[PDB]
This record gives sequence, C-alpha cells and structure tokens, in this order.
Amino acid sequence: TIDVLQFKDEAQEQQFRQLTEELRCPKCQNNSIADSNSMIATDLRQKVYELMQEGKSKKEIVDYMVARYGNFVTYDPPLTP
Repeated sequence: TIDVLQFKDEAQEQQFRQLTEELRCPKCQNNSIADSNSMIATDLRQKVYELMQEGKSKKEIVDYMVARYGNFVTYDPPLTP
C-alpha cells in the first residue's frame, strides 16, 4: 500500500505502467521510474498520479515530466532493446 496514489483498477495501473515506463532514466541498468523505487523516481510518479486526475494524456503526462523535471527525466525510448 503506497499513498493517496491509488489506481482505480488494474487498468489505471496499466496507465501508470506506461506513464512510468515511457520515461527515460539515464542508466542502462534501471527500469525507468516504474519499479526502480528510487526516492526521486517516486517523486516523479506522484506527478504521474496528479496528471492522471488533472486530465493529461499519456505523452502529455511524460511531457509534463520532461518539461518540468527534464533535468533527470527525458522522453525517449528507454533501455528497451
């Protein structure tokens, strides 16, 4: 059990699935911000949650991430081969 960050169902978590795994982390040995559980990764995932209820689109969520948090985050194909 995490926080106020709740998924309405598995589908909302599938949205989370994309919204965290479409985000690029600058390390070949790291699974984006999804299950990395990184302190700062969680910080970003909060944004992913907020943007859900704000009414953002998938690329819009990650764009919001990269626009506001584009120091660490980046919108690009991840370490997925």
